[PDB]
Amino acid sequence: EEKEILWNEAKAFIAACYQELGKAAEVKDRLADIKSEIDLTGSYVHTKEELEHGAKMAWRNSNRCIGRLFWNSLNVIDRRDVRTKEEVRDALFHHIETATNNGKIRPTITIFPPEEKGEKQVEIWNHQLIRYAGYESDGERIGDPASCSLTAACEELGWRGERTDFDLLPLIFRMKGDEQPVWYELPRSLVIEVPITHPDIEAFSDLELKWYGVPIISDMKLEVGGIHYNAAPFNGWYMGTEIGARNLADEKRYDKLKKVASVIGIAADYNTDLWKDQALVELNKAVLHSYKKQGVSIVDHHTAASQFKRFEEQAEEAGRKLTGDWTWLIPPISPAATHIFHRSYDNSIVKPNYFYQDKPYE
Amino acid sequence: EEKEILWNEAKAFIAACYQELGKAAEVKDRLADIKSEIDLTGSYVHTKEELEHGAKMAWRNSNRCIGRLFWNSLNVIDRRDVRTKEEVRDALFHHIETATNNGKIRPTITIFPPEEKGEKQVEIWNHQLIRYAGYESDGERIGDPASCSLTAACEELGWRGERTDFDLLPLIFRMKGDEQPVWYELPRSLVIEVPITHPDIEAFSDLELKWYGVPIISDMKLEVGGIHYNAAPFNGWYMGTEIGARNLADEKRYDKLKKVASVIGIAADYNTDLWKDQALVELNKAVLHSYKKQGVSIVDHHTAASQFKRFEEQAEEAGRKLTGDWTWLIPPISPAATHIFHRSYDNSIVKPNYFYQDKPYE
Ligand code: HEM
Ligand code: HEM
Ligand SMILES: Nc1ccc2ccc(CNCCc3cccc(F)c3)cc2n1
Ligand SMILES: Nc1ccc2ccc(CNCCc3cccc(F)c3)cc2n1
Ligand SMILES: C[C@H](O)[C@H](O)[C@H]1CNc2nc(N)[nH]c(=O)c2N1
Ligand SMILES: C[C@H](O)[C@H](O)[C@H]1CNc2nc(N)[nH]c(=O)c2N1
Ligand SMILES: [Cl-]
Ligand SMILES: [Cl-]
Repeated sequence: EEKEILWNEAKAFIAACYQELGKAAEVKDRLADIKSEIDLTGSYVHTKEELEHGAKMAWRNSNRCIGRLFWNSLNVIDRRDVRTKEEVRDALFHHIETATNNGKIRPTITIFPPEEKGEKQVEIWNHQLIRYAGYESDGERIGDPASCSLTAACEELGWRGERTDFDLLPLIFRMKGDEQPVWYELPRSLVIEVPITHPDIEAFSDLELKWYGVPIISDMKLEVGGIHYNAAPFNGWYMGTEIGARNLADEKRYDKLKKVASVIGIAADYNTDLWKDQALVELNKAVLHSYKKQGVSIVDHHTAASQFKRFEEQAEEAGRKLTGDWTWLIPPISPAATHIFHRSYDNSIVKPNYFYQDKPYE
Repeated sequence: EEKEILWNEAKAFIAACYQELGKAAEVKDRLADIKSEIDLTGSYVHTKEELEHGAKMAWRNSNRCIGRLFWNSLNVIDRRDVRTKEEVRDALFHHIETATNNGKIRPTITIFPPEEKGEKQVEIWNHQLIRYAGYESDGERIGDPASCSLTAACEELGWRGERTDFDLLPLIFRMKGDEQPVWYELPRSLVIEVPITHPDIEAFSDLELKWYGVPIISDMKLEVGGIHYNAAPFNGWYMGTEIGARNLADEKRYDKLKKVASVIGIAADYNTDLWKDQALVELNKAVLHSYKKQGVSIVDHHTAASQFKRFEEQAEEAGRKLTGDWTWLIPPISPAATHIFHRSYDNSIVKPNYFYQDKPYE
């Protein structure tokens, strides 16, 4: 059954991929080669062209992603050759460097060897390569609550955080054959951070807020033609609301809205004053302003939605079905000011794609 | 088949309704009476108790409604007795008066005779009893674009609007047996309107914005135990975002955001300035402030969401399933600041309920 599942996905993917690459005539010979290889070995190996286009298709098919217009310019790094933890570490370090690109962020994915018999070759524990630690003890809350369980797992392994609100978590990953993951402190020279200031309100810097420049998601599985790349970190650049409306705003995250209201000089006493809404707007203006000022790529939600409209238009004229998750595509502020809010989307799952997978801690 | 459909819904409704009213023992005798009546007449007549509780249940089951906490205090007016257009007119006038209640809005429904053989007894053309007209000709846009087709239909019938941006549409409805609806101008003494001013920004009154006090939805069908009340206008009070984030903000409605930005003294040139977001917040603060100042009931979206949380809690402890439409329950501004955004809802349709129906014009 596993072999049949693999072969079916392989047939679907190779046909579609080669059609898009104008290589339709080669499909017949390639599929035969694949069928023999699966019969012989239980699996098959993608060509570099297949892997690159597959990672791109998977981004294109990500229903929840508003940034899909740029799917075809994804920078794919093939690291199926790594065998050692030093190599994995250095590949991760390299990804941070090349994706960051001095602030001019390059959308990038680094692809590690895939699962064999469902057996992982490399197992990355980080949610993102750059992420802040979180602590909770005796009612005391420090840093990012969403990082509490990973932080606790790191500290089991001999890591110790400084317990600022912005401790950088180490890289942590496990190799096939090892019972325990290893961890490495991030070289600070690789990590760009942005202090949050406001264009008009000088007092905003009193909050001493900051965020990291590049979100590099490292815990999703890339699936391409029935091959499972559980370890394949990728990045784009941030949409501002991700930071200003969620990471810094949510009560279960950094929960900064009351403090924002105070520094912008409004009362936080009455729902009818819409103080949360006003605070959200100013914090979000601050985030966009700060990233731009530092020369780190970012997009606002209006521009992002305009790009997504073009993605919809592009899909139609290319004759491809559009899929999307309305509930995630709408931005968490002024959603009705975007075209997204006013239409619907088919939420069917199409492969290649990126998928959630179980945490190895917890 | 129609009779079977009716009887099945009747059985389901009477059982549930009488359970809730502690009248479970009476179900057996009532259902027999109903079965005979359907056999004899093709239909059945609700008791006053059944009708009142049915209209309440239908509100409770409205998946898209954030205001459901107060479902049980709905004021039900039984007008199944009306036979003439003067009576219908006067009932509609009465509803406006009693619901308005000098600004202290009473949630109210007036129920007219139901469809017979799918044959309407009274057919109301208005979307709401109080609503502004809309005009479009030679590129010239006046009033509410969403009212353009009804406005045009009214003007076919000899009505003429003054062509201000806030012309009150007349009541328009058709009686069984008539080929044409009749229309009646609304007495202005019945209609409360609210001028939009801002608490801090004096210039806001330069926009000369206003809205009506009470939204009285008059084009949905109430269904109760297989009986179709196509004519049954109802009202609550507004949630502020309905006016400030949609009616006055949408590009296809009054489209006021650029003008709002100008009077609050910000540029409307760059997406990254989040000028639409800031304008939306101030316009919405203005709406809430204005209604409160005039003594007309209104709720903000934060308070409304807090009430809805209590509705969820109430449903659970009463042992009732909760149903909801996430995409409509989230407010169109700062949705992630409400608990609604962070959970999911079962969107199953449960009866009694309110339903859309085809427009008799267009
Ligand atoms: C280039 C800039 C990009 C922008 C501005 C962008 C924007 C976004 C945003 C705002 C989200 C919602 C995230 C959340 O609320 O947690 C998202 C989700 C997502 N994006 Fe993108 N994205 C970009 C690039 C990429 C790239 C390069 C990939 C992969 C190759 C990708 C795949 C996804 C996926 C899989 C999700 C869903 C994650 C989940 O379900 O939790 N995006 N994107
Ligand atoms: C008491 C104050 C009330 C508030 C604050 C409230 C709030 C809301 C809001 C904000 C909407 C969304 C409307 C839109 O975006 O177009 C809504 C929808 C709805 N409400 Fe309520 N509501 C209230 C009372 C009522 C009453 C009295 C009924 C009927 C008895 C009702 C039934 C509905 C229905 C059926 C919808 C869906 C309409 C549609 O699909 O277009 N509500 N409510
Ligand atoms: N700009 C982008 C691009 C791709 C992304 C892909 C994934 C994500 C994060 N999605 C999950 C966020 C999350 C999940 C669970 C807990 C939590 F705190 C936060 C953000 C992205 N941002
Ligand atoms: N406060 C309330 C309560 C109940 C409501 C019930 C219905 C509505 C309106 N829902 C449809 C609005 C609409 C539909 C179609 C076109 C349009 F311009 C506007 C608003 C309500 N507001
Ligand atoms: C938190 C919960 O999953 C919620 O229903 C969804 C709604 N839509 C979202 N949309 C985005 N972009 N990101 C999110 O985290 C969520 N959360
Ligand atoms: C306009 C379109 O129907 C859109 O998908 C929905 C989204 N959610 C909504 N929610 C509310 N409360 N009201 C609306 O008109 C809409 N519009
Ligand atoms: Cl993030
Ligand atoms: Cl309305």
